[PDB]
Amino acid sequence: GRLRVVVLGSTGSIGTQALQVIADNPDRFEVVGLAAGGAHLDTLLRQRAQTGVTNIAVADEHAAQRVGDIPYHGSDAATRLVEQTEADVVLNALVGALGLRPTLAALKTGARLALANKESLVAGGSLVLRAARPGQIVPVDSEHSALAQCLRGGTPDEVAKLVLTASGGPFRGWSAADLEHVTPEQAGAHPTWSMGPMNTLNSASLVNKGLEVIETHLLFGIPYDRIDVVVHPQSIIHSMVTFIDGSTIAQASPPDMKLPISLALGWPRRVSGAAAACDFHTASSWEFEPLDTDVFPAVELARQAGVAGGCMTAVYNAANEEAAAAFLAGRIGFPAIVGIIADVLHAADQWAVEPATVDDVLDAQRWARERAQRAVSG
Amino acid sequence: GRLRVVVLGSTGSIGTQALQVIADNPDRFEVVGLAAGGAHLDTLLRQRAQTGVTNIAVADEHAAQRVGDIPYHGSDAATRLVEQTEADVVLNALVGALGLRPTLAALKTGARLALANKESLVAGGSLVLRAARPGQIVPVDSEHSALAQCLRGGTPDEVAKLVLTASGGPFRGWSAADLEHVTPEQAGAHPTWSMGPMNTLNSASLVNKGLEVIETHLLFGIPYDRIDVVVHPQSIIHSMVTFIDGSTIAQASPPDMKLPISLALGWPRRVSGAAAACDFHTASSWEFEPLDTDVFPAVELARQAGVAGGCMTAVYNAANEEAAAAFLAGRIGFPAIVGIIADVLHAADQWAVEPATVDDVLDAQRWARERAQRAVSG
Ligand SMILES: NC(=O)C1=CN([C@@H]2O[C@H](COP(=O)(O)OP(=O)(O)OC[C@H]3O[C@@H](n4cnc5c(N)ncnc54)[C@H](OP(=O)(O)O)[C@@H]3O)[C@@H](O)[C@H]2O)C=CC1
Ligand SMILES: NC(=O)C1=CN([C@@H]2O[C@H](COP(=O)(O)OP(=O)(O)OC[C@H]3O[C@@H](n4cnc5c(N)ncnc54)[C@H](OP(=O)(O)O)[C@@H]3O)[C@@H](O)[C@H]2O)C=CC1
Ligand SMILES: CC(=O)N(O)CCCP(=O)(O)O
Ligand SMILES: CC(=O)N(O)CCCP(=O)(O)O
Ligand SMILES: [Mn+2]
Ligand SMILES: [Mn+2]
Repeated sequence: GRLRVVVLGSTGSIGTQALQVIADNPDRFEVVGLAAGGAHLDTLLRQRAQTGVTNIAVADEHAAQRVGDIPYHGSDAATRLVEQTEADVVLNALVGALGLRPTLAALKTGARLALANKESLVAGGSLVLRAARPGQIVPVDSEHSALAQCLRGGTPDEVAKLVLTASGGPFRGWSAADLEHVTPEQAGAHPTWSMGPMNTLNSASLVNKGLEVIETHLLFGIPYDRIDVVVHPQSIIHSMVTFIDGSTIAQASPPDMKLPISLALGWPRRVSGAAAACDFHTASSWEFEPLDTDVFPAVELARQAGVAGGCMTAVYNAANEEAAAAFLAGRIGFPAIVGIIADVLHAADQWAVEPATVDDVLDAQRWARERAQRAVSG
Repeated sequence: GRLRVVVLGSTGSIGTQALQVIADNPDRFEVVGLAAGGAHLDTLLRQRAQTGVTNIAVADEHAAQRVGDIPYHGSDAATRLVEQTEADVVLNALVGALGLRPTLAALKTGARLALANKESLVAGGSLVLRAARPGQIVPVDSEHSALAQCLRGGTPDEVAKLVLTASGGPFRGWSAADLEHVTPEQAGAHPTWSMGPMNTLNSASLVNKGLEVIETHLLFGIPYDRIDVVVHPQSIIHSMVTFIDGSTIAQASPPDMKLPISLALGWPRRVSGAAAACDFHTASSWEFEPLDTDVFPAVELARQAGVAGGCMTAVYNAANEEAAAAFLAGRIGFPAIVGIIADVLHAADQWAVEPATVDDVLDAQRWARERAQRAVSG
């Protein structure tokens, strides 16, 4: 049938690519809602006109005033758009932990949650898991989409290791001393993927990979000591599963988010011609190397937060959101992003308790941001 | 849950490795029959003692007399053993088209056929397919084991291409002029796999990969136009499947036939600890390059034979068996192996007809061998 899709974050990197997939596949998909922040009204107005969709949410009030005739506006506009729109799939391509309430609202409607917004799962943790039925959350994140495909390759007790690939970012091979002089311009240029600013920055600092290690544990229920990271500079292999017999199954394609987007929207069905395939008629090489954990401890820190569990993963992410914003603002140097995450985590023992309510997560995040902000100031 | 296994070709490369997998997994597998040619009686003696199996076929009558206590001897001994032994799995690791009657007898028993002996399927073609039920033939050949695993990644209508990897053999990158000087000793040394003499020679000439393209078509029912080959010198990726959305799924492991052997015996269940997994703690690379079909046309010749169909694939393989033997005997140069195959195939029009009975295949093989022998002697 023709699936009704709500696109949250429609004007961003993932959102724009998702609308193209939808526009190219009108027999399979239909847009029934759009949500954005209000920073790119030209784009949103174009989207309204091209899709015919008037069911729109805009977060910024001043932005919502300028356009007018907007059904949903303000801080919970995205969430209310989800609560009040009949849909089969909600694509959550918001950025940051602010995607948490839309995620919980999406899961309550019973629709499929095509999840690009990894932070909402990392922050919500068990709370999000408790809200979802088996297979209701379908990963858009390239590594997790790859893992889901590779896991068709055996039964649960046959899985030995999940192996996440990391590009290494623009600072692969750099020394700790080199990192001291990193600028936002340098951090904002990713070697293999074109993305929004936050995922781009997080990929450079390796916090993205740490978030993805937590995401893997949550989505697939595999222990942290069986989740590995390998640096693969081409970003063609998107991740791999190693089975108990010694076999590894890997998923590969030229880097293009339209592929995992299309798969998440029409899960479990594949979408013909979503993206280009690898060309095995032209010479190529796929390289692997260990992550330099001394220079890039963000993944080890994510493991520590994940093993502590409960609200600790929301702490990890919230400390990053504050510190990363501080770096972009020129308030701290690049190494201090992960420096501050570590300091906040080291003082966060009280948050190693399972959240009962959304308010427990929000409290954890509030504490974390305040702590990170104090570190930025002093 | 203890599976009864007959091992045909027990004393050879695959056979030996299979007996090791079985010895390591007594709770899963039991040997109930062995067949061999009679050329390695020391090995056969060891195997009889270690398995406690006296249900043994030996092709050479004088050899059977020398070892003693052999119930089946002669050229029909392997077939007889299969017809007269209760088994759950017949592992056919005979070499050459002489595995055909055992293959057919195995299928008639209803047992799973764990097929290493690709030549029996290549030669039998539709005759073998008619004798098999769906899922009855389970591949041992490493590429086809890999493809079977990767095909879990989608539904049949979602498959765009099956991609077979080829090591390129010892003469990877060599010119046509270089091939003229090849000795049997050079051809007998493979860069990535340790195997019996025939598969070793066939891998050097690229006839092995030709046979494997035909085997792929027959096993998986995928048209020749959707079966591709790429050269991968590491032999770590064992084959891949490209799906209609642009996703590729690949299976990889350090080269060790115990992995596909173990999976074939236990299909669909994986066998814990069968082989070592890829280690991503040390830097490495996986390389791909095209095959130069000007120098190595064996794969294109196999496709041509397969497309012609009927007994043409038996002709391709029989011409190879005869020409390969002539090369090993010093009667022809190395490039003449594939040269003779091409000459026989392009004159083989009378054999582009489906075999009604095994005798039709046997007649096609006789014709091809005689044709090849006249090419050698001329
Ligand atoms: N881009 C990629 O390739 C990948 C991204 N991801 C994840 O997907 C998510 C989206 O990333 P990406 O597309 O790069 O991000 P972008 O920055 O490109 O887009 C973010 C979107 O969210 C909207 N937005 C921002 N703030 C708010 C708010 N307060 N309320 C409602 N909407 C808001 C923006 O609207 P506007 O700008 O118009 O205000 C924009 O549409 C992230 O969680 C990211 O980590 C994961 C895998 C790869
Ligand atoms: N080796 C490998 O890794 C791979 C092999 N294959 C395929 O598997 C099959 C076996 O290959 P491999 O193990 O290398 O071959 P080998 O030459 O190592 O072994 C051949 C086996 O067949 C027996 N044999 C030979 N002639 C006869 C006969 N007339 N009657 C009965 N038995 C006979 C031999 O017995 P004896 O020597 O005691 O007389 C031996 O047990 C081949 O079809 C090959 O192409 C496929 C994938 C990889
Ligand atoms: C494409 C994707 O899903 N990402 O999260 C970006 C990955 C870039 P890196 O591997 O973290 O450098
Ligand atoms: C291991 C295996 O299954 N083979 O068939 C040998 C492959 C060697 P090549 O790729 O044909 O050179
Ligand atoms: Mn990712
Ligand atoms: Mn093979």
